[PDB]
Amino acid sequence: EYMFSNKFKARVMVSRKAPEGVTVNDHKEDILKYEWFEFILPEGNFSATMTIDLMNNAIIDNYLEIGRQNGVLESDIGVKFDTRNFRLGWDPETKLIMPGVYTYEAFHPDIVLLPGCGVDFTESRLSNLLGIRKRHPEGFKIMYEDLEGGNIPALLDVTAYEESLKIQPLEKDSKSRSYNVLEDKINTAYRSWYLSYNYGNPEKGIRSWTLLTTHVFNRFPENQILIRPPAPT
Amino acid sequence: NEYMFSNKFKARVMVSRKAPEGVTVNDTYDHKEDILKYEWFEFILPEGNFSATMTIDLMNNAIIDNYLEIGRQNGVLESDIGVKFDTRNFRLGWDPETKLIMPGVYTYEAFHPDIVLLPGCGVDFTESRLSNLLGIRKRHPEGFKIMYEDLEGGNIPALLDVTAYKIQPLEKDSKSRSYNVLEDKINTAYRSWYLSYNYGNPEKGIRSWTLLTTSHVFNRFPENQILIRPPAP
Amino acid sequence: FSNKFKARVMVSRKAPENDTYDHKEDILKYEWFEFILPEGNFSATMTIDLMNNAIIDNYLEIGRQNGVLESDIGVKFDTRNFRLGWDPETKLIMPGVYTYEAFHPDIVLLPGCGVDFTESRLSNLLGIRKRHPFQEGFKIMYEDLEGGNIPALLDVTAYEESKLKIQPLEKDSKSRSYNVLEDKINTAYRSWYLSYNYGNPEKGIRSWTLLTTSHVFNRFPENQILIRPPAPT
Amino acid sequence: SNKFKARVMEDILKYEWFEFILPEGNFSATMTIDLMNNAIIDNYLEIGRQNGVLESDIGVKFDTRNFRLGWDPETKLIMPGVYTYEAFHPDIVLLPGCGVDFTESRLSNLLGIRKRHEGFKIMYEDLEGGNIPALLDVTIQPLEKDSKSRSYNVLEDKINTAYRSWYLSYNYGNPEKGIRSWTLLTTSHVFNRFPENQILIRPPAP
Amino acid sequence: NEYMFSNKFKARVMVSRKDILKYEWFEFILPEGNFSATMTIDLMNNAIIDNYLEIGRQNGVLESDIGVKFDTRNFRLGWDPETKLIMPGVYTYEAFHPDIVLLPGCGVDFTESRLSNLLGIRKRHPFQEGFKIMYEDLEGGNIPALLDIQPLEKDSKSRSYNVLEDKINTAYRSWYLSYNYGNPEKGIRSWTLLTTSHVFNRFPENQILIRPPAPT
Ligand SMILES: [Zn+2]
Repeated sequence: EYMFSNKFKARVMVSRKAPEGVTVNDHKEDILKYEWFEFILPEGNFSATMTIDLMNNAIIDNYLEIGRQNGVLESDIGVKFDTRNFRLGWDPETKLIMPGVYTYEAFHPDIVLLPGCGVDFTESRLSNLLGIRKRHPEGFKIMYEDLEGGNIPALLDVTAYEESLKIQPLEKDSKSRSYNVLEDKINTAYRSWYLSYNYGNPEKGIRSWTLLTTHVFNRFPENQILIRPPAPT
Repeated sequence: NEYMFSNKFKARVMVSRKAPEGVTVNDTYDHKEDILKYEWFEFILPEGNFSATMTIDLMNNAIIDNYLEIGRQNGVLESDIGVKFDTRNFRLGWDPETKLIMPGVYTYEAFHPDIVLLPGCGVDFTESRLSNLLGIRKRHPEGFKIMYEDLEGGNIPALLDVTAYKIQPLEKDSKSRSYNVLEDKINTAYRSWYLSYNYGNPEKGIRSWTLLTTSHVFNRFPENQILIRPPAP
Repeated sequence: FSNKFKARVMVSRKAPENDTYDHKEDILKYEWFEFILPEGNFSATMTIDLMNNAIIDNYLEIGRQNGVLESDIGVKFDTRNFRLGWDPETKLIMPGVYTYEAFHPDIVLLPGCGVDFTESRLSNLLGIRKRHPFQEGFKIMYEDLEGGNIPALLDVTAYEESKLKIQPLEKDSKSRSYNVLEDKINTAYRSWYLSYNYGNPEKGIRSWTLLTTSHVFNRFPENQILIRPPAPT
Repeated sequence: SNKFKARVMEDILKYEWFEFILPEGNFSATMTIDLMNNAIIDNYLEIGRQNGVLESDIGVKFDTRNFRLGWDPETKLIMPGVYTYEAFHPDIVLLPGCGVDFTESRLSNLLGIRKRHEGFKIMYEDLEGGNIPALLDVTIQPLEKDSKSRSYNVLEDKINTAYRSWYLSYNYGNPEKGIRSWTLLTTSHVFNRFPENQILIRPPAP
Repeated sequence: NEYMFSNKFKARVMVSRKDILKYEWFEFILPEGNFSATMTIDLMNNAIIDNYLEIGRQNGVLESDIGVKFDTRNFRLGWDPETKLIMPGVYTYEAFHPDIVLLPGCGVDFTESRLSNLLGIRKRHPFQEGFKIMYEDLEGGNIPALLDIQPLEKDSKSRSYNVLEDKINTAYRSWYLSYNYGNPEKGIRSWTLLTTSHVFNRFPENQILIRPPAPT
């Protein structure tokens, strides 16, 4: 009867420590622990942008009670709801985002994930408001492993290319938050459902079983991944 | 009657605030011993078809006009008004460790019309249709009075003293108006219907018998974060 | 001609028939005219600008050349709720200016003036109607708006430097008389909206009228009564 | 096809009729008015300007203002010195010898100007009583020229202007002898080449 | 069919520049979604440029020789019948109707595409089973050159505007100009119909390649 309506579940990072014996040296922390939680939003009829802001606020509210106090970093959040088309300013030769910033235009609500994380909309109605549905329907869980081909490309170090030409990716933000650039030095550890749906394998990736359909809310103004998503105009 | 005035509501507010009829009041007399007297009134708004924001403005202006007539001349402070209609989701920027609103100000975004109350106060919508315009209805319908004791778990958290960030709450606004911080110095005496509905006990709080649905003279306290003019949707 | 209204306005201000003469004995004459607006399908707020322009066009044609002042216009259509900002103890508009928010189209009148909507459809567009079809004809005169006197504004420059000199403002910036009366709280201006809402509910203008839903246009930007009415939204 | 026909042009004055063509599309009233003025000016820049006609004798303009708004009954002029820049209804402004013809056009029905009936031709002689009052030189005499020395076409008596407008003759002309007897008012920078001329300024948008 | 990309089109652009120039057809695919005409035009231009950044650019083709641009402006608005140039010096920045701008050797094909309906460009006759719009079909739709009495031959960043002989018109042709100003019974108007409908601004100084204006 009188239960909660705007709700979803997700798997986030809870702990980030060293091996049981290791002690801080002169990395950061190697052992990572993840756990499922149920996130509850305040009731009401919200738009997609307002729902996305509240969903991100629930993820960060979890990070502030169990995690920040257990060693996890802001660069390890691992679940974010966005609206951008990453890799928009992508260059085929340098394989980096040349403008140095992801295009700040709203295209379609999105799910950005880090390794070991995911979301589950089996008992939720927010997937429909976000226009992300199951193509053929029991169970709706989108994990990091299901988003093959949807890796977010790394941004160019524009401060560096303008020191001469040195093309290199940007490894940290203004406040020294890791952008999670990988060994290939072209891609980022973040994966997004929108990139895997449009740029992944059309008959084997996330598109084969999903369907695209029709300030406290900006705690990381410097981080290009955690920035507040743009609103549709 | 065709002259019923239509836009009206009843509420209980503070009338007096007089130190006990006694002997002395040194510079070390606890003003928690101040005797507080309350009374019921019927408030009438001008006739017209107003939006929810304009209705909230006129409902708040009716509360203040009563304070200017009776309470102001009987020792009641502007920090003891006791009935305010808002649209914000207080405790948005709340931190589970410090237990304070870290931005120092409540998030100035409109979510849903809200009723904020101080101890001894309340509103009554038994003979009024303004609650339907405010999207606050009875779940199981004879009588609709929402009092301070009915908003358990909806206490508004205290704001962080950002000019001194130490980790203490702000206890006065810029014009030296008491924010009504309590013992433990994390929460405030103000309770809100929206908080008790969403963050209170689901089966014992205000949510069990009220329902959330869809529906400068107006800024006399620009300095005070509690009595500030509500944001517009 | 579709849009047209009738109104009684002042036509002459002259002595009965030395700087010792008191101009409270000036002979004042009023006359009925029919004011016609350009044709079209206008909004209420655009209609109000045209109806006031018709009043001024008559003042420039006869009244101005016959000794009447801009303080004696006597018919103005507004949208404000005057006496918002009224204080129950000082009985003045403490902000020193009337609230510039549109509430409902209003009729403001001076002694001896009035408006007649017997052969006019503008009263329906302005949301002002007769409550019963007992007698044909629709005329609202200054004598019917008892209890709808517009309170006077506070002399803020005297109240602010006193620190208390709580006295009404008796003239505007360009030295236009606000027509303040004895007791120095109220004004000779009356409004239908104030008498409708704040007058006697069973004997005032409410008993036979009904409220329903709805720079040449700013020739007196300094005068708080003749200022261009605010637009909705 | 969105088209219409109109008549357009130191001492002698020539006049000639033409057919003006608009680019195809479904446009609003403001964009339609801008295209029709550009079609008039485009005709002046080819046949006319090179033949001794001045920018003070264009003769056809589509506006939205209510000229004579700031009119004073004593001076018989527009005291603000500028016409009120508010949109009231799309209008047709004409000079002597000019006119517009909507006999094959559907653009008048979009501008809310229809015949109560045929054929629909509106000439300067049909707008009797719709003369635009002259502005006031603010320094009691009418302003005779614009900032760039463009004649406002002031007439004798120094109160009225040679420009006539359909809206003024419809609302302030004779109700049973003017343009109102057979027309009806209904509901609906390349486009600003004369910023100084109060008559030729880009019409305001609703 | 179910997983087929919906927002796609085919076009012929420049691939090699070494002068003899070579062109080839490609199929451009847009991200899925229901986008407006304004937002779709930005994605179609990004697909053309993304192809230039891959095939081309490495082979000597210039940003002057891009050759497929989707616009919304009415070029030749500020055109003068005597000087035959755009006297304001810039094309009018008002949105009229989505448009196709082409250079010699280029073209677009909407035979297997639903984007022509969203761009308000339809076939006037179901007689035709294909819908290809080439540079040779836009006769009379040359975009006039800008003034400064001489035409502007390069952009602000030294990009050739591709001004031609006679120094009045440009090598760029547009469907909207050929539709409204070309031969009514011989140009593109005879078999097409006009109907109702930063990474997106990589050439801010180029008047031809500037981001198209948005309606209203
Ligand atoms: Zn009755």
